Amino acid sequence: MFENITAAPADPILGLADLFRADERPGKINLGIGVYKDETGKTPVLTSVKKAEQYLLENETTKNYLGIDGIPEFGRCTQELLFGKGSALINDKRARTAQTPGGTGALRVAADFLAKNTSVKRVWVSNPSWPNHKSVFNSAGLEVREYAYYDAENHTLDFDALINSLNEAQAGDVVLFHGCCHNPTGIDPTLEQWQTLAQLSVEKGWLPLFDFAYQGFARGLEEDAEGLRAFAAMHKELIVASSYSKNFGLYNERVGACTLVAADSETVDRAFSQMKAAIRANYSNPPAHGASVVATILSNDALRAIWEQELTDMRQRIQRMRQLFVNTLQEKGANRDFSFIIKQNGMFSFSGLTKEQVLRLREEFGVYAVASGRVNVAGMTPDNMAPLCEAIVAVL
Amino acid sequence: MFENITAAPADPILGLADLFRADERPGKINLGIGVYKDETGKTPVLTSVKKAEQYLLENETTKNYLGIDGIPEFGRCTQELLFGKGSALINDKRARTAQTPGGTGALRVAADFLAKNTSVKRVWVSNPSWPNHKSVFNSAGLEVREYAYYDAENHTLDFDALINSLNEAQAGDVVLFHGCCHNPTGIDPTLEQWQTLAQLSVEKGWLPLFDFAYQGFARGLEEDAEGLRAFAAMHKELIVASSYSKNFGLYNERVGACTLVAADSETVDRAFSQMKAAIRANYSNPPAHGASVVATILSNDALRAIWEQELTDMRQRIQRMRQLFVNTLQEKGANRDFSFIIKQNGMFSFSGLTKEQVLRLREEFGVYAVASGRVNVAGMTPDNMAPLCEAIVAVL
Ligand SMILES: CCC[C@H](NCc1c(COP(=O)(O)O)cnc(C)c1O)C(=O)O
Ligand SMILES: CCC[C@H](NCc1c(COP(=O)(O)O)cnc(C)c1O)C(=O)O
Repeated sequence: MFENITAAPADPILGLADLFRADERPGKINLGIGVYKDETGKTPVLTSVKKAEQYLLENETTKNYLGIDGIPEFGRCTQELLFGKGSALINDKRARTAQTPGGTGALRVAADFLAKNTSVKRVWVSNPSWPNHKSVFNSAGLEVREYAYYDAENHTLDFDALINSLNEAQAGDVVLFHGCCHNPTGIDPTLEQWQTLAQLSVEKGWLPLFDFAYQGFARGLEEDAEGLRAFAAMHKELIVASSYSKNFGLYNERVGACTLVAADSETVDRAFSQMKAAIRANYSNPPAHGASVVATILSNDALRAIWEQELTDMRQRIQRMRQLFVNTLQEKGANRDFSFIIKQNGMFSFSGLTKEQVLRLREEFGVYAVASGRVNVAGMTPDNMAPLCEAIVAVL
Repeated sequence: MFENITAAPADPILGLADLFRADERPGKINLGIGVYKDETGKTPVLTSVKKAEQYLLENETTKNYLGIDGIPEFGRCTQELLFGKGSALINDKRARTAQTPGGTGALRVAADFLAKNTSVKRVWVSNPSWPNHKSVFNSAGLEVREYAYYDAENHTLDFDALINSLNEAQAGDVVLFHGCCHNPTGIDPTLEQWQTLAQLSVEKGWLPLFDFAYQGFARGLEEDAEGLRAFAAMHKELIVASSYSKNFGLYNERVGACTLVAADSETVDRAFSQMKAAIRANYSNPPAHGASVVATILSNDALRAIWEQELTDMRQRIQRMRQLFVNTLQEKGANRDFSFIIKQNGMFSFSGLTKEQVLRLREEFGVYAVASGRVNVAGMTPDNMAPLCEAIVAVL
């Protein structure tokens, strides 16, 4: 049965980790995958997380199954993070949340749901976007169309092209939006642009699907949800796949959520019952650990206070790093002007390097970035900033 | 988009938990879902598990991503559990293991793999079987055909009918076998019958797919793998989905594995690369916690020793319970002879009760069993044995 199976091509993002660890050389630098690193070049487990885990070790009495949708407190907490405490979506019981194996699992359950209970056939994903978006949607049978986004020349959000591209989307089509920290550009729409997109979306009859994997890394928890909230004020239906991998440093525990919003409770309940059907045919129920950590931290005033501070520390370090990056690039003799880097949000930055430059950076200098020229700014430390910038300049 | 979505029907197994918790009444008894209970009617977290978790709390330095296939030691350990330490499958590097979100996630990744890289169109599942088998396979596009298994009259394994049913399976079709503790009958093939099935399978060109969710609950770790090992000695290719939910009491942590076996390393590697492609399009990488617990316990002599004892304790309690069940049934005045219960293996027993009897048991007596008449023997305690048997007798 397997004699003709052809070897699959490696993921541009994940296949990178393989090559890196296989690569010898002490000075090799890894600016690939979106994982946060502190001043020392480590990706530690948050203190708030260590505290919640101890609480669980001593207070957990059973590992009995969690129920299709997961931990309730967990769901209640993400809806408030996404929509705000007062929010009418919460008060009118228009939203349901299912705990999932990461933001990726949230996208998949959403895709499986849409493909089998809805008349959706195509999903619109930005150009450029996280490579794994198309793979997830394609796996459920949906087709992926692309819309313009980034203006490579000015390094801006080409809104006209965005609008003009989306004008080809039909009523009933899904349009995937990045909540904040657009991967891999780092460029996000303003509140004005977000409201405009909201209006357009309501007139054209598109189903908004927000991917929120970096809430907290641009401006703040509440600020980063401004766009989504603008959409939720106008739409009767929307789906949101959120992740707690980055803002909680819970990468390998797979903590995410798939929130479904409908015109009313009665409707959302019927729709959600089908979503739970898609989950049962996939993994049954979700992994408790990482999600219990998130809920215990969010449900406790002291623990949440410590967490929120840890998060702003991460955000601010990233911001110090991209600033240092630009200066050191100019200082080291880079000919091109990379000031636009300071204008981007999140863990990355679209360096604007060519595929060949990225290849030489790796082969010749052990510096690892994604073929698209995306580099993890959060992987830069004051100690690797110099050799890194020298490698880059010797390739421009 | 969601105004026409029809409410999905509840899972016969999981929808049962809902009704039970919603049901008031103190004396309500739950013999539905396959979760182990101790003498006190609790489903505690194993001591070996509590110890491994502490070890992790103090020794874990990061939550950085785990890699598509998960923890390596984990994979090495399950292959030895499944195939034995000396095993040629291990020595010749013919097998690859991917860590998955439970045994259910293992079945799904296997189905997604088969549907997209193989020419399989139909999967053969026993009659009766775990309800969720068809749902998983159907979700990937495969079709499910059923083969005869249980002889309701004699309460035996109708081997002739099994053979005769499978004679309609074509070369290239998948045949799903339960490693041990057949859900829900509890009847398993002998070693002779397992070897016969192995021969037949090789001549007809079927792809064996073993579901192993109860290794350790019939006779023992090694004994329960006798059938699979008989198949692995003869087949060049097979897939096995195993679970650590029951034997490790890790239900809500979602710990399972999908092991792929091919004619040689080179082949298995190419096939596995596609399996990793299916995983990436689903949840990316698996949840670390439950799997790190399994690996830490299996990698440590003392911890494993304690675990193995805990497992035999569970197995033996279940065996004391089904014996008490039969006696108390006869003692309480049951007309039918339920001695066949003592002949079954695992956590369940096919009571042989009718759909109506099961319904009256619940509605009238608060006793919860599956509509098929399957009852969780591991949910019986010396304290609920009396009222339980009285309810049953008043319904025969
Ligand atoms: C594995 C890739 C990690 C990272 N992208 C992770 C990621 C996810 C889902 O991640 P998770 O399932 O871990 O919650 C969703 N959405 C975006 C836009 C992402 O960038 C990157 O390299 O950009
Ligand atoms: C949720 C149902 C639990 C139990 N069946 C769980 C179960 C599984 C997968 O379980 P897990 O994903 O938790 O590893 C696989 N295979 C069989 C034959 C099972 O009975 C029952 O009620 O029979």
